[PDB]
Amino acid sequence: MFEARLVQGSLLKKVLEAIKDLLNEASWDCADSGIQLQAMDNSHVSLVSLNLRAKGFDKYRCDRNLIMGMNLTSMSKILKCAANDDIITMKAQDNADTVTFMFESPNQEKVSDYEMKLMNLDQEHLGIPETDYACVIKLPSGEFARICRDLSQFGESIVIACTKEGVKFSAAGDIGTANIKLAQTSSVDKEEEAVVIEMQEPVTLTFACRYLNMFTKATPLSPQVSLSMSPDVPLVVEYAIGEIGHIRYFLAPKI
Repeated sequence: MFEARLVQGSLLKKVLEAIKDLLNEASWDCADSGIQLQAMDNSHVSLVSLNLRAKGFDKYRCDRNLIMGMNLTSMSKILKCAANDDIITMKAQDNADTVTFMFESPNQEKVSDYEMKLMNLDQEHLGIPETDYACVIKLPSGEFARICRDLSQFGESIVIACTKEGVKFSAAGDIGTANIKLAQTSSVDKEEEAVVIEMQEPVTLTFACRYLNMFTKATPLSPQVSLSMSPDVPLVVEYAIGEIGHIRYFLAPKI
């Protein structure tokens, strides 16, 4: 069968939040190193890619191989029934028509068990045409978040411009023009505090806003986030899921 058992249930839930509003139905691929999730959002613009590795679960086990076709909203109700010390455990038979999550408690003895129904899908693994991007920004995830939320009240679009020393976010509305600017981190300190740019040649791109705002759902997962940018190639917002893997959001520029 399949029995992936994470010590810190919270994690999975967080991940649900990071997707939930983007994708309304996903197939979790299970194999010997772990689960992997590939989907193109409701409106087919952004792309989610999720990895979760065997070594990170307290107990991993995929004998055979599973495309689990879980609907995400339903799954979100279920996780939402967990607590934050709750031991999740997805479980499934080989061609299981159902996946079971089963929550235990560390300092209690209630034992939840929710079985949800699995769906069939086609799975369109468009690759991540791997490039070495022109500019890698690392920055505080909650900073990036505060930024994205703020600048949405002006434009529908965000201009992200990096140079060797700083990154700049900019928005123009029928209301006002707005410019937020981060300089780079003197003395490479705590990542909650650290802006660090590896800068080959300057990049300046426009992105849509609702999408940044949804990618920033993933903010709790890591206190850091990392925008990799090159011209004409999509943009990668990458949150580390903290030692178990990570989630990448892919978005195309405009203009």
